[PDB]
Amino acid sequence: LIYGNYLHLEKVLNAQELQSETKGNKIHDEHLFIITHQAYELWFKQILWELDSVREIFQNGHVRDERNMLKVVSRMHRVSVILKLLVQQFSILETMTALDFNDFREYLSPASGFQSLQFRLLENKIGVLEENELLLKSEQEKTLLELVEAWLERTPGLEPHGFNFWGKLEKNITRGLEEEFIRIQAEEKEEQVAEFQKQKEVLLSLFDEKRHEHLLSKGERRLSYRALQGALMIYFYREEPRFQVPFQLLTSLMDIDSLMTKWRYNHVCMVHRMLGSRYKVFVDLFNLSTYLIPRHWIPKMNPTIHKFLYTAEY
Amino acid sequence: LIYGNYLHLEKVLNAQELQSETKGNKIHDEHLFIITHQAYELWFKQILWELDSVREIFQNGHVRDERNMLKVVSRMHRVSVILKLLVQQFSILETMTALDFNDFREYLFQSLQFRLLENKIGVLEENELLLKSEQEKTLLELVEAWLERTPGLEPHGFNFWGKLEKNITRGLEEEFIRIQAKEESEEKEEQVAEFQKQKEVLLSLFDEKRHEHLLSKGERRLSYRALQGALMIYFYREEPRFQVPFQLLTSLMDIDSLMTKWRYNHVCMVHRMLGRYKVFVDLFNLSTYLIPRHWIPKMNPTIHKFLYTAEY
Amino acid sequence: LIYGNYLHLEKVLNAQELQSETKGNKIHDEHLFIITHQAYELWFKQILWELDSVREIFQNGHVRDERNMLKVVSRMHRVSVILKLLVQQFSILETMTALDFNDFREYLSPASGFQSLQFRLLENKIGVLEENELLLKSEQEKTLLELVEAWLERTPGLEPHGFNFWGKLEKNITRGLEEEFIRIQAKEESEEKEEQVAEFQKQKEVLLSLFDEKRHEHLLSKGERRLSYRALQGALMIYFYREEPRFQVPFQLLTSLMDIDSLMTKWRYNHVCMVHRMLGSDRYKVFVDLFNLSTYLIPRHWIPKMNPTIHKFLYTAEY
Amino acid sequence: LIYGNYLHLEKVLNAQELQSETKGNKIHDEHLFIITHQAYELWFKQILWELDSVREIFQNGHVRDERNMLKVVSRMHRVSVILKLLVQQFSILETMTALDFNDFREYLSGFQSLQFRLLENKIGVLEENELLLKSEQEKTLLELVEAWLERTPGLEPHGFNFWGKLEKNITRGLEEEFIRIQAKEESEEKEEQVAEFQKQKEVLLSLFDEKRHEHLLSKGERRLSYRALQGALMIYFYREEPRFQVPFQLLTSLMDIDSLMTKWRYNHVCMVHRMLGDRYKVFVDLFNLSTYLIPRHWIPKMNPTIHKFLYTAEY
Ligand SMILES: CCOC(=O)c1c(OC)nc2n(c1=O)CCC[C@H]2N(C(=O)Nc1ccccc1C(C)C)[C@@H](C)c1ccccc1
Ligand SMILES: CCOC(=O)c1c(OC)nc2n(c1=O)CCC[C@H]2N(C(=O)Nc1ccccc1C(C)C)[C@@H](C)c1ccccc1
Ligand SMILES: CCOC(=O)c1c(OC)nc2n(c1=O)CCC[C@H]2N(C(=O)Nc1ccccc1C(C)C)[C@@H](C)c1ccccc1
Ligand SMILES: CCOC(=O)c1c(OC)nc2n(c1=O)CCC[C@H]2N(C(=O)Nc1ccccc1C(C)C)[C@@H](C)c1ccccc1
Ligand SMILES: C[C@](N)(Cc1c[nH]c2ccccc12)C(=O)O
Ligand SMILES: C[C@](N)(Cc1c[nH]c2ccccc12)C(=O)O
Ligand SMILES: C[C@](N)(Cc1c[nH]c2ccccc12)C(=O)O
Ligand SMILES: C[C@](N)(Cc1c[nH]c2ccccc12)C(=O)O
Repeated sequence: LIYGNYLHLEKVLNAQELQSETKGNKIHDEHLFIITHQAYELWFKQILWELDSVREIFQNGHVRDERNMLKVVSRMHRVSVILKLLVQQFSILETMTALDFNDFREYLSPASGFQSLQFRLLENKIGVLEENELLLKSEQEKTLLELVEAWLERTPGLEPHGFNFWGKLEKNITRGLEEEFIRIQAEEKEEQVAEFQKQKEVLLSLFDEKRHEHLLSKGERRLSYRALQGALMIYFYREEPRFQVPFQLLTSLMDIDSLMTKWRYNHVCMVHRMLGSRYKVFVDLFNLSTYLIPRHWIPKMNPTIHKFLYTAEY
Repeated sequence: LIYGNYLHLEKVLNAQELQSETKGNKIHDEHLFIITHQAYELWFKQILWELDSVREIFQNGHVRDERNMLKVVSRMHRVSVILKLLVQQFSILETMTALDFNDFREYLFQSLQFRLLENKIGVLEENELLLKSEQEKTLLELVEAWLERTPGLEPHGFNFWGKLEKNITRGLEEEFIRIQAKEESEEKEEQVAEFQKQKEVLLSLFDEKRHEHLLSKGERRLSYRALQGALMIYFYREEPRFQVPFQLLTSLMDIDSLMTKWRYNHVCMVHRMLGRYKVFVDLFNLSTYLIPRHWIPKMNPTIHKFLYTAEY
Repeated sequence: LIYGNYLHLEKVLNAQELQSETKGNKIHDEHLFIITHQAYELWFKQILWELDSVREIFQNGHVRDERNMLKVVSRMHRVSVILKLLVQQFSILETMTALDFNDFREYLSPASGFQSLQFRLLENKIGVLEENELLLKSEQEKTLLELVEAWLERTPGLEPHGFNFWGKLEKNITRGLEEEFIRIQAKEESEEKEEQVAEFQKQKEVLLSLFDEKRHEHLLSKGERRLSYRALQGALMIYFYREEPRFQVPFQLLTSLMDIDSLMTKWRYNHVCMVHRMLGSDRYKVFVDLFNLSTYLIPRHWIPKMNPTIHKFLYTAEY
Repeated sequence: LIYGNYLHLEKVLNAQELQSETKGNKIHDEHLFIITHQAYELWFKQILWELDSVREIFQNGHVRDERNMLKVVSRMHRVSVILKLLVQQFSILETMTALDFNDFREYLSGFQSLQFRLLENKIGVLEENELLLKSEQEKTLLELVEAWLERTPGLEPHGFNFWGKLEKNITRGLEEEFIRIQAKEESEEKEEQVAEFQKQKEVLLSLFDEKRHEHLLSKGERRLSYRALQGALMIYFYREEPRFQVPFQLLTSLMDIDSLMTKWRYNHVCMVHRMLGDRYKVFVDLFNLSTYLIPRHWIPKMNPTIHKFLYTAEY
């Protein structure tokens, strides 16, 4: 095979038509503007390729066979590696001064008229709240959030008739807080009762299903109450073999959120720089990470009974 | 204008034909392999765009009007910023394990744009483009000609090389006297060797015949007069006329460091999947010349107006 | 000299006292937390070293000798290189999970009680709106913004008796806009003509606002402007004539100043995210005027032309 | 607690004594030189902190309880993340021109980093001297990883017998290839594929020559033992099987650390030459096993009804 024919460089390297050169006088920096956007769109296509493949593994049921956890986590890690390079790619646009941009700015019609289809498809496919047919599919089809929520709802250890994680956790937090109240009641004392009455209210709020449902309606929550429990199960028992790679998956999901927001931040700054001057899908994963529960209150697991913690399924 | 029509996304986003999917069974990682190479080639086209424009400014004589120094230095800096991102772009190929590569390896070269870039900088139908890059004036040759016209070299005027030679000679004689006076010791017996080595190196700078010999052996690239112009820019870099030209010599060295770092990363990735060439060596060499700042010939503002007066 | 003695490694490498190990049981990740903060503080000390030296060059008058422009621009570039590494340094804290942080979180007393003195000194020295004595000096002494403002007020070409840049610019913008109004009113009464009069009446109001000194003074009181009206003109002079030899390196300095603002804000953004991640969840731009002047839609053909036979200042440097 | 007291900023921020300012006239860039080296040394201390903790987990036997695999892999990943930042930290020294360095070069006389040497020794690269003697004598990360690879499940000849099954499959697969090639008509493609086969066969069959591996280990060309080599290759081919997913990430981390240490060494040599005018790869065996052209259909198949070790963890 010929290198250029394999990469279809006759299409890729023949798609740089300068609008300044077309509509009048050529402006040198417009070529940088065109290539940078083409480079972003090539990487958006790759991020969609990796995202749809991971979505397929969940949707078609392959994620149930736990041999595919390495491939899901690996591909989610690749998405964040690509996103890290896209955040670094802003440094190239920084080399184009605002004064030079205003030279070719006239040939770019209204700026509030350009919108990336692939970026919108990517946001929709993750779960952010002819070309229109593709957009209608991205909004209708199962998002990476919905597919991760369904999988979190099936987390081992949640079943009330088995391990009953939420029941044990609630009882342990209640019994642990009673010991704390006793220890405190036995200026420093008057201040520690306020620090306790605040920690108690926060910890017990986790067991209020009606408050979670209210927050889901207000847009402050995305995951269902059962998916929230499955994620918290993976968090506290992350060292247990069955939850080690699933813990890396929850981490990757949060990383992709941090990087998409960091990219969005960089983008807004570049837009405000050239034209003159919430989005976290996995907020629940960030929120569960910020729960002050002592490791000694986490329900202890018996290896003689709870074989699920160290036995994998296909 | 429509965004996708402006970027010609109908060509760009419809050029990913997987050879595994075509010749049999689709291998997922092959899409990453295709996009990464297409991304490199888009940036190679940009580096050639910036390089040819800078080359044009020198070749057509616009570089003589010093208003274009900001544009040359700015564009050379941009090339290094793109090269920095291309070195980082190797991390994406690293996400493809060697074992996954062997799955699509059965269905699988030389980059024309990379070769055109190397040729255009001065590294020692598609073939017509290659023949032009080898024949046309390189960025090194164009920079050499411009360095040959550096103000202050003229023997009838500032005579930089004459003043510098006398100052280095008189300064080294003081050093020999200062060392031979020190008491016979281990420090004195060692500093005579450190002096006889520094003297041989410093005085070699004024041997034009040795420079010409080294140019033939490939050890030097710039002419003896271009070498003097570059060293003039180095020592008088704080003088207004040489501030932006100093940044240009720095950018040229940066591009060499980054091309070599890219080449290093490339070789490692090739050896990972399938189991010197510094154009501006003279700019690196002149940066490593141990000359005390008090030996640099001083310049009088009443006589040497060239140091603070620009030309168009 | 001995390597460790030169770097004072007996002080540097003997300053890692884990509070978890001290007050109870050792938590491994607390060492990463301590070293990362010590690394940030070493770079903050370096940024203050470079910043104070640049501030000294302006304040002591050395910036008047234009041989020091390469050294000012070089050091401002270094500050942004250090800041870029500090933004990348957040990736190391990302390696510490929130769950691991909660293990040593108890030994760190109230978080709303820790404050970096050096970060505050750095913000004050740039111009962001015994240890307290150092802070009092940073707030009282001349900021990098005030020192850059004074230098911008002396930009060649502003003098009304000489080049008179603001006068020429105002006349050219006024005469150019009148031709635009005539060109638009000549076009046949259509949807394109009725829409271009709105695009013109908006561009005219924006362009002519640049010559309203009373509006600039009003915006300076509201905090929307930082530079004086004359410093604003000096910066715009450097912008339009940036290719002229005398303004090439000063243009790079205005660019560095804006870069430092973008990077300080990008660092602040990264910091807030890391704080919200571990403890549960244009104002700070000193050089806003430099960003604003970059966004002024003036056609290059309206920029007052310069005669080399008369305007020798554009290509002749001063000491 | 006070922020500066917690970080001991009275030691950290009061350790910058410029030798140019001390021995005569202050050279501004010397402060950058001192802080950059102090920043490297702070990160070297952190890399040693993470490395010793991982080494302890192996040496004291905690690595046998597989609940600690997340903590080993996580910490090895952290070392690479710090090393990535140290490679980026060279860009700061690049802001100091060679000409500016020669201004303070006279006050610097030869120096050697003890922590860098301790780090190289602790990974397994082939009063302060007491610390160096301990790093050379104590078990390296390579030796501790080798011992753990020697106990990889599936190697046991009485059980799964990975090496036996693999050898038979490679032998039978190569015979099919020889037959398939010799059948092809005498052509330029046929005359070239016999050379490509005789080279691939010699390479693949060399993997089962224990005497050649022992000889290469003595010549320094190999680091891991023959059994550790088999355990690593077992983790490679069965990386998708639950028990080998996290151990595969560990072998990847170990190779990453080698790639990054080499990239750091490259950057260092360039910066040294700029201011003053497979050998070091500890895990060469992990890189070598990654470059073994074996078709996935020749990998011995595993039965879940019999081979419960692939999906059952141990404590
Ligand atoms: C949040 C997803 O962003 C979009 O869908 C989007 C968009 O799509 C191509 N184009 C733009 N905006 C957008 O919100 C804001 C006005 C500016 C415009 N541009 C961008 O930002 N390009 C841009 C810049 C940096 C990084 C990435 C992009 C694109 C790919 C989003 C270019 C097209 C432009 C700049 C200046 C004048 C005229 C056009
Ligand atoms: C010094 C200029 O390099 C070349 O001209 C060149 C080249 O051009 C496209 N392609 C290759 N080599 C080369 O020397 C060496 C063998 C490997 C091959 N590949 C590369 O390296 N791609 C590559 C990798 C990383 C970064 C950049 C490239 C290309 C763009 C040079 C891809 C095509 C490949 C990989 C594996 C199997 C088959 C093909
Ligand atoms: C805008 C300037 O920032 C400060 O002056 C400042 C500060 O100074 C040391 N320390 C903190 N905050 C601050 O606003 C917010 C609460 C958290 C706290 N921490 C930080 O952010 N460290 C931090 C993190 C990343 C990067 C840099 C820093 C410091 C050097 C600012 C550490 C001390 C911490 C974390 C968690 C619990 C307890 C303490
Ligand atoms: C392979 C492990 O390297 C060393 O142990 C080592 C060393 O230790 C501190 N110092 C040096 N060399 C070394 O081989 C080579 C000569 C140069 C010297 N320097 C360095 O490289 N610093 C350096 C530079 C960049 C990154 C890291 C370092 C140190 C921390 C290794 C500084 C001390 C220096 C520069 C110029 C003149 C005098 C001294
Ligand atoms: C067999 C299973 N993979 C079980 C499962 C569901 N959610 C999980 C989270 C972590 C670990 C396992 C699970 C499945 O039902 O998909
Ligand atoms: C007028 C001029 N630009 C002079 C020139 C040549 N080489 C230089 C190096 C540095 C500074 C100036 C020059 C020219 O002849 O091109
Ligand atoms: C001699 C001078 N450096 C002139 C000056 C002031 N501001 C400037 C801006 C750009 C260029 C020059 C200046 C001085 O008075 O400081
Ligand atoms: C119980 C065990 N961790 C078994 C073991 C050894 N090496 C391994 C490699 C991959 C997976 C498991 C192992 C041990 O003996 O340490």
